[PDB]
Amino acid sequence: GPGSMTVVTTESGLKYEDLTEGSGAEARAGQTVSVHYTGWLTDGQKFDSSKDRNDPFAFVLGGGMVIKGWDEGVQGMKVGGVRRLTIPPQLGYGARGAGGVIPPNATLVFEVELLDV
Ligand SMILES: Cc1ccc(SCC(=O)N2CCCCC2)cc1
Repeated sequence: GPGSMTVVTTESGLKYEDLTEGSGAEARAGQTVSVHYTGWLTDGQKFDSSKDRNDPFAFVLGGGMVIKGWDEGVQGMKVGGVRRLTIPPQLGYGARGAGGVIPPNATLVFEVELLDV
Protein backbone atom coordinates (compact mmCIF):
# COMPACT_ATOMS: atom_id res chain seq x y z
CA GLY A 1 0.00 0.00 0.00
CA PRO A 2 2.34 2.72 1.29
CA GLY A 3 5.32 1.20 -0.49
CA SER A 4 7.94 -1.56 -0.44
CA MET A 5 11.40 -1.65 1.14
CA THR A 6 14.04 -4.35 0.66
CA VAL A 7 17.79 -4.67 0.12
CA VAL A 8 19.63 -7.26 -1.97
CA THR A 9 23.21 -7.72 -3.18
CA THR A 10 24.48 -9.11 -6.48
CA GLU A 11 27.28 -11.54 -7.33
CA SER A 12 29.36 -8.63 -8.62
CA GLY A 13 29.29 -7.09 -5.16
CA LEU A 14 27.39 -3.89 -5.91
CA LYS A 15 24.02 -3.23 -4.28
CA TYR A 16 20.76 -1.43 -5.08
CA GLU A 17 17.55 -0.33 -3.37
CA ASP A 18 14.02 0.40 -4.58
CA LEU A 19 12.90 4.02 -4.24
CA THR A 20 10.21 4.37 -6.89
CA GLU A 21 8.82 1.77 -9.29
CA GLY A 22 8.98 2.81 -12.94
CA SER A 23 6.22 1.80 -15.34
CA GLY A 24 7.99 2.70 -18.56
CA ALA A 25 10.76 0.49 -19.92
CA GLU A 26 14.08 -0.96 -18.75
CA ALA A 27 17.22 0.75 -20.03
CA ARG A 28 18.49 -0.59 -23.35
CA ALA A 29 22.08 -1.52 -24.22
CA GLY A 30 24.03 0.32 -26.90
CA GLN A 31 21.50 3.13 -26.70
CA THR A 32 21.65 6.56 -25.07
CA VAL A 33 19.60 7.13 -21.91
CA SER A 34 18.97 10.25 -19.84
CA VAL A 35 19.00 9.76 -16.06
CA HIS A 36 19.75 11.77 -12.92
CA TYR A 37 22.61 10.73 -10.64
CA THR A 38 23.20 11.82 -7.04
CA GLY A 39 26.35 11.04 -5.08
CA TRP A 40 26.00 10.73 -1.31
CA LEU A 41 28.64 9.93 1.31
CA THR A 42 28.32 7.33 4.06
CA ASP A 43 27.00 10.08 6.33
CA GLY A 44 24.77 11.57 3.65
CA GLN A 45 27.04 14.34 2.41
CA LYS A 46 26.23 15.14 -1.22
CA PHE A 47 29.32 15.31 -3.44
CA ASP A 48 27.58 15.30 -6.83
CA SER A 49 24.20 16.49 -8.11
CA SER A 50 23.30 15.95 -11.76
CA LYS A 51 20.52 18.48 -11.15
CA ASP A 52 23.28 21.09 -11.21
CA ARG A 53 23.33 20.95 -15.01
CA ASN A 54 19.56 21.43 -14.87
CA ASP A 55 19.29 18.49 -17.27
CA PRO A 56 19.32 14.66 -17.29
CA PHE A 57 22.62 12.85 -17.84
CA ALA A 58 22.42 11.33 -21.32
CA PHE A 59 24.90 8.47 -21.72
CA VAL A 60 25.15 5.26 -23.74
CA LEU A 61 24.40 2.15 -21.69
CA GLY A 62 27.06 -0.53 -22.05
CA GLY A 63 29.53 1.76 -23.79
CA GLY A 64 32.29 2.14 -21.23
CA MET A 65 31.69 5.66 -19.94
CA VAL A 66 30.39 4.52 -16.55
CA ILE A 67 31.14 2.25 -13.60
CA LYS A 68 30.11 -1.37 -13.04
CA GLY A 69 27.35 -0.39 -10.64
CA TRP A 70 26.13 1.99 -13.33
CA ASP A 71 25.85 -0.45 -16.23
CA GLU A 72 24.26 -3.05 -13.96
CA GLY A 73 22.09 -0.48 -12.21
CA VAL A 74 20.67 1.07 -15.38
CA GLN A 75 20.53 -2.35 -17.05
CA GLY A 76 17.60 -3.03 -14.75
CA MET A 77 16.33 0.46 -13.96
CA LYS A 78 13.23 1.51 -15.89
CA VAL A 79 12.11 4.86 -17.32
CA GLY A 80 10.78 7.00 -14.48
CA GLY A 81 12.13 4.55 -11.93
CA VAL A 82 14.25 5.52 -8.94
CA ARG A 83 16.64 3.18 -7.14
CA ARG A 84 19.50 3.76 -4.70
CA LEU A 85 22.59 2.09 -6.17
CA THR A 86 25.23 1.38 -3.53
CA ILE A 87 28.78 1.08 -4.86
CA PRO A 88 31.77 -0.03 -2.74
CA PRO A 89 35.13 1.77 -2.49
CA GLN A 90 36.48 -0.75 -4.98
CA LEU A 91 33.83 -0.49 -7.70
CA GLY A 92 33.82 3.29 -7.38
CA TYR A 93 36.60 5.87 -7.29
CA GLY A 94 39.23 3.19 -6.75
CA ALA A 95 42.04 2.27 -4.37
CA ARG A 96 43.12 5.91 -4.52
CA GLY A 97 39.79 7.62 -3.93
CA ALA A 98 39.16 11.34 -3.55
CA GLY A 99 41.39 13.52 -1.39
CA GLY A 100 38.96 14.77 1.22
CA VAL A 101 35.65 14.47 -0.61
CA ILE A 102 35.49 10.69 -0.32
CA PRO A 103 37.53 8.38 1.96
CA PRO A 104 39.62 5.41 0.77
CA ASN A 105 37.57 2.70 2.50
CA ALA A 106 33.83 3.37 2.66
CA THR A 107 30.49 2.61 1.00
CA LEU A 108 29.33 5.14 -1.60
CA VAL A 109 25.60 5.81 -1.92
CA PHE A 110 24.51 6.84 -5.41
CA GLU A 111 20.93 7.55 -6.46
CA VAL A 112 19.73 6.73 -9.98
CA GLU A 113 16.60 8.24 -11.53
CA LEU A 114 15.64 7.37 -15.11
CA LEU A 115 13.98 10.25 -16.95
CA ASP A 116 14.05 8.91 -20.51
CA VAL A 117 15.65 6.28 -22.74
C1 LIG B 1 32.79 15.92 -7.60
C2 LIG B 1 33.22 15.04 -8.59
C3 LIG B 1 33.66 15.54 -9.82
C4 LIG B 1 34.10 14.65 -10.82
C5 LIG B 1 34.09 13.26 -10.56
S1 LIG B 1 34.38 12.08 -11.83
C6 LIG B 1 32.72 11.69 -12.51
C7 LIG B 1 32.42 10.19 -12.37
O1 LIG B 1 33.37 9.43 -12.13
N1 LIG B 1 31.15 9.75 -12.55
C8 LIG B 1 30.88 8.28 -12.50
C9 LIG B 1 29.80 7.86 -13.51
C10 LIG B 1 28.55 8.73 -13.35
C11 LIG B 1 28.89 10.21 -13.56
C12 LIG B 1 29.97 10.66 -12.56
C13 LIG B 1 33.65 12.75 -9.32
C14 LIG B 1 33.21 13.64 -8.32
